[PDB]
Amino acid sequence: DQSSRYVNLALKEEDLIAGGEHVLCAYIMKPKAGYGYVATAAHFAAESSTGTRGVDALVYEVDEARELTKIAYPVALFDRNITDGKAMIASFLTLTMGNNQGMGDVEYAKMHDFYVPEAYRALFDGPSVNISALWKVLGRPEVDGGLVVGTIIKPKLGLRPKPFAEACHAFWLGGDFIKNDEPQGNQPFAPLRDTIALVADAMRRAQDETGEAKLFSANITADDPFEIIARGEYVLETFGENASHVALLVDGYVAGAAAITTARRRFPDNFLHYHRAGHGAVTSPQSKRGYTAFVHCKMARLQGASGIHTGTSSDRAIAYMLTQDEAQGPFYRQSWGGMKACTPIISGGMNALRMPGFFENLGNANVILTAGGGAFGHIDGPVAGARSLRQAWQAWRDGVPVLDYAREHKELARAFESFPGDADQIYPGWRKALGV
Amino acid sequence: DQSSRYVNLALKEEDLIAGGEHVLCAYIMKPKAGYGYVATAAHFAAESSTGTRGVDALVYEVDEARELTKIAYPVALFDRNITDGKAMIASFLTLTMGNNQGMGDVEYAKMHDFYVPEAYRALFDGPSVNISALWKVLGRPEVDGGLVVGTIIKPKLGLRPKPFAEACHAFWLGGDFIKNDEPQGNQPFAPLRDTIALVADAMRRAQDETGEAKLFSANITADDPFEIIARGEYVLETFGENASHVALLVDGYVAGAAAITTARRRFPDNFLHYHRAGHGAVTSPQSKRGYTAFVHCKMARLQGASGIHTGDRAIAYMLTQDEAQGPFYRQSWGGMKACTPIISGGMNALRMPGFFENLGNANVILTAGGGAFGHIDGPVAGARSLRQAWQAWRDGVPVLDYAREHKELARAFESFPGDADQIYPGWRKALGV
Repeated sequence: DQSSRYVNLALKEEDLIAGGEHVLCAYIMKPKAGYGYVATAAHFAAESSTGTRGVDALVYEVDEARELTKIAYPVALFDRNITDGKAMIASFLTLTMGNNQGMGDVEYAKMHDFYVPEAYRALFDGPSVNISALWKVLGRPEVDGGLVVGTIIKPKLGLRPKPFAEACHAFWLGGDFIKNDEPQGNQPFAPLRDTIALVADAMRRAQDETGEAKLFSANITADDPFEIIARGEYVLETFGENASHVALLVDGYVAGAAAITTARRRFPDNFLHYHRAGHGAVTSPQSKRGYTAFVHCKMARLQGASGIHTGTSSDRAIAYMLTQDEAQGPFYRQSWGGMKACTPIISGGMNALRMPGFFENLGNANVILTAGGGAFGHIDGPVAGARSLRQAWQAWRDGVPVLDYAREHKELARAFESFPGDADQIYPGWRKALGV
Repeated sequence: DQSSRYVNLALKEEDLIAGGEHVLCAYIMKPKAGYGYVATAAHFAAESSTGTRGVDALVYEVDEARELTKIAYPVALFDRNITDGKAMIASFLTLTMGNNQGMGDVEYAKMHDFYVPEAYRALFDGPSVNISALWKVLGRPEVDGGLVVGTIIKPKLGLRPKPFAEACHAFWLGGDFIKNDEPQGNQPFAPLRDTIALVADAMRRAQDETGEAKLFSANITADDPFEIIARGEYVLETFGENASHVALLVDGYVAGAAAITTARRRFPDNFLHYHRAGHGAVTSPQSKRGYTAFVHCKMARLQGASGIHTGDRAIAYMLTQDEAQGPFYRQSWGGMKACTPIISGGMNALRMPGFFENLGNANVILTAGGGAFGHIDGPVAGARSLRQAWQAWRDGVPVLDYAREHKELARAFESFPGDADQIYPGWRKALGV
């Protein structure tokens, strides 16, 4: 209702930016069969702002062909806490992704990128701690501390307390970090209270036997915030001297933003592990509505997640936007004005042999790896498998040729052979160089 | 995964229900090119469980032509609170709907219905209060109290505190209930503390002038539960003697399950208005992923929403009856309180009766736009005509008969002639003008 009121196509995006009084959002939107693009874009602006410039959201650019709509949102539109003045993602979502996901003259609309000015950005919580908290526990440097080797305990559900704690103890003989699988909590056959006490003990045992610090990411997701807090408090107290070796895992997608903020504000000294479960329905690229993975992860940083699962366009782009002070998104360049980084958590698996190639492309190895147990395949076993990943990181870090590092490191050496086919392709003459 | 382990097509749904130890879910699932249907469903149950009532989720019925997969989840799989032993929707979502959806051999999966046995249903919060709390305030019978007439203040945002409170006052001369628009909260040009104080006073005035009780639904949505609580406490406090007349609006979609549970458990005596802003991203019927609006609303009753925007008579029945039929499962609610449907749109006085006739009752909250705003005499007249059309239907009096004695209603025909033409042919001569 105001394809003149809600549309100002002569505005310079640079102007908007420089101004610092508007949140900008870029969408991939298509108007229903028949309706005008600009009119519909007008309709989406109005509908996402004022019912019926200044407090009005404006369409500043459109690309009919590209199904591209960019809208400026005055920062005065966003809600903030009566308690402390701070911003809230709930509001950001309502305004730029709310009832506008339900219109009638619009076929689909998906947010691809957003820009938040200094004034607004500064009102967000941001990460309290990141991987540097973990580096510290590991006895690593707080700047470029490198790779954290982890896993997920499997089966997903089924293990009793003792069996679960023994599987933890066993991976900790080779690796650094273990996280509960999504669903693990207080099932009647594996009570959280019992399980956690046993996991804490398994942590002590692997620490004494290994001479190395170990880490656990404990699922505290619940519907009730007070339930989240009681889980967190039970976990930290139980872990005792090992309380700083504990990360708090919250599935922020299924429990939502309030679950995330509960852990963030109540346990700001522990890494807040933001797990993404079933955010598939929206972020998935076959989906034309909602927002992208990029957008999701960028939001996570402002929310205060310490790390978030990001996966093995470009995730590299996600990684940069999450960790750098100045990053380029698909549409907007963003400054973070000193907000702490949010650590990428990568999953899947690459043997020790491919690992190096990943770090090269990324440019750092400052990530948490939560690898399928397959990436831990090795003729000598999974302890050796996890060790080889660490050895591959160490070679890469030191700038030492891998073939040479292997000669003095059994598990990396032995790994070459575990995947002789991979070596061939990658390092021809390894055998030569090894004896084998 | 294991096509022989997680598959038990000899299991009878009837036995499953009677046993009372399995959550059942029905999905519209398509496997990617080249994978066998049973195989894929088996992998889907596996990745959703341990990746009968062992601990493994079992596929008990398949229909590849209809893309139908039904899985039985032992109740032992579901997380429950260490604090009080109650169930959590967060666990229901993760298990039957989390990860398990960004798969490989599976192209799309949408949950269409679920069955909760008694033992598990009993561990959910459920609604604390529903429309019967509003009826009590309005001086209506607590059983079939009928229609609650409201609106949304517009514009969506922009109005200063005083202007906002007066717009409220104005509508309250004709209608019963007003809700904040989803995004209205503590914007710098209309601070929540100032706005709410003015609205509470507009409520006192409207009430003194009309001799009728008025209701307000205030947005308490936030990321921080402690901010949610603070908003709620400030609102109840400020409404003073009118605290019972406030509904707490929470967008459980943008803020999630924990925002809803915060309000449910901290203010169990006030109507929890569950706004779905944004759900349309998943539940819409273009998305072949997530779950339907039916499922969304069904969960909302278990979580404890007092009312939910429903925008069918099937969702309406599932939300309000003690026993309802869903697309695949018949559910008993065991005395768990009804969750009231909140209807919106352009329902004018003329369409009201047909709608009541279909639904079979008028026990809803209508947040009316242009059913009210669209009346020739303005919104107050619009509001009154909606109330008149309900009274006529309630009483068993024909609306033309009623419209003859009630000017608002009569003037509603002139306001919506297409509707009149098409619903009450002969209306013109009848109202004679």
